[PDB]
Amino acid sequence: GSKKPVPIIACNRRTGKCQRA
Amino acid sequence: GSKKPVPIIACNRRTGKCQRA
Repeated sequence: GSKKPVPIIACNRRTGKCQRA
Repeated sequence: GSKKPVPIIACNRRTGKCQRA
């Protein structure tokens, strides 16, 4: 999670964290 | 878009699609 290459975010199966694209 | 290995979904940067984990 640093820049916003896309509007819609996306989460992942780790510990509860998402990001852009 | 077939199996849900995780509750929180994630939208990829393509054309407006998401998935689980």
